[PDB]
Amino acid sequence: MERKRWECPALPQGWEREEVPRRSGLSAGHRDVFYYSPSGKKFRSKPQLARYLGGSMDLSTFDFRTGKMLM
DNA sequence: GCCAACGTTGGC
DNA sequence: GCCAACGTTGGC
Repeated sequence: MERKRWECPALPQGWEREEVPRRSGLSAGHRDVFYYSPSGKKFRSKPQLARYLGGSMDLSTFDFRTGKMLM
């Protein structure tokens, strides 16, 4: 239950991935996953991410929750 | 007025 | 029953 954020190598240069554990309520302990662009914009779902990156790379096998390409 | 934080819901 | 995707809002 600590927040983690650094470079995601499945994405282009300067994109970062973050995990935030929820501290309270019914879903306490669940880890939300976010991505940050080089410009600092925050993404919270894959369709949202694919609107930015989907032109400039293939995202069909990118697993948003794990941050890796499924092979 | 935003947005981090948690809940709701549809699709499987 | 699970969870991807996002709706909603208290606290700022």
